[PDB]
Amino acid sequence: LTCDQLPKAAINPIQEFIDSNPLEFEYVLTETFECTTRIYVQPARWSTTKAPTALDIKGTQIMAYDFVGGPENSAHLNECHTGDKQVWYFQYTNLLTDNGSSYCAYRCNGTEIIEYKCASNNNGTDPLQHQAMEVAKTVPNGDKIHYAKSNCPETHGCFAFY
Amino acid sequence: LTCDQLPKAAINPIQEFIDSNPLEFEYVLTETFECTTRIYVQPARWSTTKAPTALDIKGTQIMAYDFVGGPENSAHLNECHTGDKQVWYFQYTNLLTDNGSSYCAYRCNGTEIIEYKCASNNNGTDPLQHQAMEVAKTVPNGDKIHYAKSNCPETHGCFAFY
Ligand SMILES: *[C@@H]1O[C@H](CO)[C@@H](O)[C@H](O)[C@H]1NC(C)=O
Ligand SMILES: *[C@@H]1O[C@H](CO)[C@@H](O)[C@H](O)[C@H]1NC(C)=O
Ligand SMILES: *[C@@H]1O[C@H](CO)[C@@H](O)[C@H](O)[C@H]1NC(C)=O
Ligand SMILES: *[C@@H]1O[C@H](CO)[C@@H](O)[C@H](O)[C@H]1NC(C)=O
Repeated sequence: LTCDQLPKAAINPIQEFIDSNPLEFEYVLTETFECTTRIYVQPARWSTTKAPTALDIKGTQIMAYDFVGGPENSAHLNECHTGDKQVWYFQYTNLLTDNGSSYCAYRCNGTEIIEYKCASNNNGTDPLQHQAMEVAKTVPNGDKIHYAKSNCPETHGCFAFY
Repeated sequence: LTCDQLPKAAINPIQEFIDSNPLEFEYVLTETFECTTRIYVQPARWSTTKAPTALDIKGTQIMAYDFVGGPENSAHLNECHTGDKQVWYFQYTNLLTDNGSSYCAYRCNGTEIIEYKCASNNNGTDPLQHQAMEVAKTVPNGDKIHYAKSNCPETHGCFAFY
């Protein structure tokens, strides 16, 4: 299996992601998105693209990306500080169940995987999530995929932020 | 007029704030919240307080505070990186109108004002906002209140983030 052959699941309407806030990552590829909270935001009233935004929040640092849909269930992210583009797909989504929400998303460079973000608001207890992670591990460079919350900073009275 | 005598307006249900996302600050007191976007977030499913969260996002930096209601329309914020407490009130709110949302919130130390955050998603065009700002300027230390967007960094394809 190669990264280009992973499932490209249908992307739920944006409100279903927003209603899942806040999410935390369970599995990631690089160190960048360890101990990270994901927040989805509807488009600004003054946005001329009317693109929603994904926020990756790690302590007091934040990366933001406006995004739009592209072909074959792609999400085309525009990183807000640089204008750099990223093309993402969803391996699966399972939003707004009786046990909350989960999904796994990935970024390829051809046959190899270069980033992975499995998110949930149920502490990784959706059986689909571990299952999907094990499949993503089988594509080239998937060996880097690892648990995202092994050594996170202590909290100071909040639950999704530190 | 002193800070303790400013109106303490009723705080709208949290969903009305979340539905107003994203907001930007129009007027602030210190430099800290210049060029800042505000995002409200519902409580995490795993939060034991079930407190919602306010996010103050300035470029790639973020401050987060879980908050709960207190007496006399207070909001009691817990800054998520330190556990430091802040007590806030709303001068007014005007959420989810045909011209969008605005509010002005403030933080006193006794008779003086020590922080001010007027937010909107309509670029400060609610007449109540400039009006409220002019009242807040009249309390001790209100002279520091100023326009929040005079010299913000250039954007790179997004609208509420840079
Ligand atoms: C994939 O990797 C190649 C080789 O480093 C690079 O030239 C290309 O820009 C990468 N693809 C994308 C979409 O950035
Ligand atoms: C979340 O899951 C991990 C095990 O994967 C565990 O260490 C942790 O205690 C769990 N948190 C809660 C609140 O149950
Ligand atoms: C208000 O200022 C006084 C004097 O500096 C200080 O002792 C006090 O802690 C401040 N109030 C709050 C609520 O922090
Ligand atoms: C927002 O308001 C300021 C004037 O206070 C103005 O400089 C700016 O052009 C306005 N933005 C838009 C998009 O109209």
